[PDB]
Amino acid sequence: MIERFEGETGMRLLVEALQMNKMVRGNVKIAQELAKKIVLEKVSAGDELIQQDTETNDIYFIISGSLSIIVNGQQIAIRGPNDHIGEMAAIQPTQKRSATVQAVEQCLVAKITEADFSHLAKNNAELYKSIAQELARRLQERNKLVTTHHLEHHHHHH
Amino acid sequence: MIERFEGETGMRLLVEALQMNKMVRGNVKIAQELAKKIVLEKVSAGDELIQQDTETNDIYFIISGSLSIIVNGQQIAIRGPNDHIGEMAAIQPTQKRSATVQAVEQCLVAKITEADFSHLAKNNAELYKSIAQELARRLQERNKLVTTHHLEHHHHHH
Ligand SMILES: O=c1ccn([C@@H]2O[C@@H]3COP(=O)(O)O[C@H]3[C@H]2O)c(=O)[nH]1
Repeated sequence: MIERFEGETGMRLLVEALQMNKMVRGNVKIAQELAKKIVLEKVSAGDELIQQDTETNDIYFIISGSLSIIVNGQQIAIRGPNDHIGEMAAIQPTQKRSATVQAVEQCLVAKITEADFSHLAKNNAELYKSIAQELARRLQERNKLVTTHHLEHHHHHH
Repeated sequence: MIERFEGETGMRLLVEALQMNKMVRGNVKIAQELAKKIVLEKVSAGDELIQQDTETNDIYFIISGSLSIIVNGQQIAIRGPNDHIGEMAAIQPTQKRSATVQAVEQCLVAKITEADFSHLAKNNAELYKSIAQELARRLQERNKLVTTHHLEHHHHHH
């Protein structure tokens, strides 16, 4: 789908794409500035765009496809069109990637570096706000009960 | 407690407890302005500062004491001094309280209205960034609980 979004002719639909992103929420100003600063990447199915406990700090705006969020071997969510990933490392200068993010399928993403993002968010506070809202949602979702497994051990030494 | 932080005499100790807040991160200008627009309240052991599915939207900076965070009858966290509460209902303005907040002992909290907080934060990007950062930290701790395998061992030796 890249070719639709590439170049000056692609900009009309690149800006609208980024307007639909949950972190942008329709703001043309942020979308236009974001459009100037992102780089388009395709992601192969099964690719780990982000790996847990690595020290990348890029943010990805998901235009197309979907990705597994995996912590310590277990999937805890999936993220699809108009979602974002990598914001947690981008707003915390000393935190490693909290999760592996793996393409369930072929995806198209807009990548922005921490340096370009922090410079934009500096004077577009509402990006920090909209990130907070997303993190609030992830926090408020399906707490359920963490199971304790009970084991009885009969130990024999040789 | 409240005596220490009230009036001109108290302002030095009030600003100091405020600039120590997880949301203020040592910034003096923000602490000084916060102080100008908070009301100190004593919260008593047992008193529900905030009730789940209620529609208050004040933010509280915890200066002294600690409080239970409760979702549908059962606790999920404790917030101590330098924490805050009610920050989500000043980030999602159309949303009821997500949790009850019951004081575990006598507390001194600083209450600011949504109106005053929003006005302050609007020209002070860092408050929204600070909120995002603490929500990211809390989601990290949750990723860890949810994906940690919890095991209860009973060992018999022969
Ligand atoms: O409950 C959730 C839902 C989504 N995520 C994402 O995993 C990403 C991993 O890298 P990061 O730490 O820079 O950013 C993270 C988030 O975007 C998560 O960690 N937990």
